[PDB]
Amino acid sequence: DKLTLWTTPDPSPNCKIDQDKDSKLTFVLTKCGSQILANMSLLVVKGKFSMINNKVNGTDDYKKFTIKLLFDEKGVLLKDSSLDKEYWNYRSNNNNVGSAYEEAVGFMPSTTAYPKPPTPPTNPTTPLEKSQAKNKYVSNVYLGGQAGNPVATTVSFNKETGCTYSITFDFAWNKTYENVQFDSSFLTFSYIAQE
Amino acid sequence: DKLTLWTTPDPSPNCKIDQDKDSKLTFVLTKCGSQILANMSLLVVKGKFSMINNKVNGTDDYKKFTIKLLFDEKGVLLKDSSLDKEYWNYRSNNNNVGSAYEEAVGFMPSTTAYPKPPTPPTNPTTPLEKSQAKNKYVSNVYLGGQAGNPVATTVSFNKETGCTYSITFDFAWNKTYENVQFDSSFLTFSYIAQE
Amino acid sequence: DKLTLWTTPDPSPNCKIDQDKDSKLTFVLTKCGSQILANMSLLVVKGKFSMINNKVNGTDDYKKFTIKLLFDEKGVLLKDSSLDKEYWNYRSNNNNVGSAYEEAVGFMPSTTAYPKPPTPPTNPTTPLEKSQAKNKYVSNVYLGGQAGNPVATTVSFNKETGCTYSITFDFAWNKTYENVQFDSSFLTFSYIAQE
Repeated sequence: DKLTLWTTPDPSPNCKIDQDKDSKLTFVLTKCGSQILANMSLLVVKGKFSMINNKVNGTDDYKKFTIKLLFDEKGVLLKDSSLDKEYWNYRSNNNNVGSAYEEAVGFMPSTTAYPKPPTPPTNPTTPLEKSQAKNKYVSNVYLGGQAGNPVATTVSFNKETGCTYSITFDFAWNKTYENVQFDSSFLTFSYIAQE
Repeated sequence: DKLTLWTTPDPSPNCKIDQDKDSKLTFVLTKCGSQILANMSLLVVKGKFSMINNKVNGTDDYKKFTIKLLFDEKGVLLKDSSLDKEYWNYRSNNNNVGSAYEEAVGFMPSTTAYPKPPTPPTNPTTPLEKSQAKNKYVSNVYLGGQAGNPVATTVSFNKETGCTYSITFDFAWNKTYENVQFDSSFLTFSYIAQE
Repeated sequence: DKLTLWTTPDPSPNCKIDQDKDSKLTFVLTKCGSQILANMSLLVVKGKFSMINNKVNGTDDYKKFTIKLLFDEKGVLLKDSSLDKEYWNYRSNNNNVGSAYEEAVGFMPSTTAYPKPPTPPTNPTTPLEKSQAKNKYVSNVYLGGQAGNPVATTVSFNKETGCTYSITFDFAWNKTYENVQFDSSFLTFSYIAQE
């Protein structure tokens, strides 16, 4: 088989935030049985977040954006994802000139560990019987790889509607950045796999 | 064998902070030879930390709590842990209707890498010859999965006295939370295994 | 083979920041195919950062330092690294009284994922076509394992000149520490491997 499903190395951009080939997403999933081991970088090369300036454009919509990975019931990427299908496959093996095939359910984030979330009660004083938060990793990345340029990053599992599985990346910051390209330090986490 | 030792999926709560079935701890250990790969979520469903309000209860004891995993010399959970033994076993395999057995030493945190810590010198100006900190991962979780609701989380290895190995989770915050359920984003780290 | 390449357990110090045996670096690499799984602790036992006091020594050079791992084209440590070669090998196996040998290319950080970085344009307004940040994990450690004692830590891949591969650890803080030994909580991340 192959145990690593990733963003094939091409010099080309492969991702759309607002416009086609906005961005070059690096994303690597390596399977350790029950946990998938994730690593991700993001470079946005044109559009609103290549060179950010919030002194100029300070409205909320210029300080957050989202990226969506959307899979079918067999773990194949759907057209409507942010990531272009052509740049997403397993690593080498008998998948070198076997080219873009799939099944990949063992790389999907468990619908048991990460279910469709319930509807939060009417009263927020009322405590939950089951978790709204448990499908989110909330961490940071650093633009330019500089400690001074944080971007709050929320990875969320199986919360999108297009699909059967989903990995969603929601970035957002408060710092009023002045001329700073969105070019991220990498983020590493792990998640519970389906089978 | 099985390589993943975890909190069996049950809708039921499985953990005690102050009272029996206070809390529903999700905790997954996946073994990659020398490193154990950990993932953890926490939902507290009744007690002091289901709905936190520190405008009402502002004393130090309402802004910190602890969870303890305690193992014997073979890597079996002891009764006195926060986590209920009945909800802790390997993942499926020949352990589906083989039910709660164990040995699990390869999932234990190394007593060589994480020893009983020495006694810190009389003078704190005096520098150490061996580490007090090296058995702690110190990170955060996010209540509601919201960047604005951090909780400082200190995972500590083999520091408890009941036992032969130990994984301890010490949560604590300064934010004066007003009506906020302790429902955590997940935390991922790795640790050095025994054998 | 062996899948874990690490800092052999010895009570002795094994690392040089400014002077020989300054420091006792714990560092463990465990290979999961395409990703290397890293874990690191640091104790500095003499020199400037055993007992830090920035009320006394407040200049920039007393609030940052660096550690370098430098490998040849086969993944062998070079003399000039911060880490002493004698304390760095695979874990047991047929490498117990086979002693210090190597090849270890599969533990090296990919020169495809982590290349020699390009030269940042003349104008910083000009947006990049390829990433300057993508070879850095930027995170923290906690001196004494205390949430109140952060140290910003930047792990950087293949940026040094002595060598063919490199893992570099750049620590730095703003807090004016008063009498606090540099004794770190551990840091865990993963990185993309070569082959």
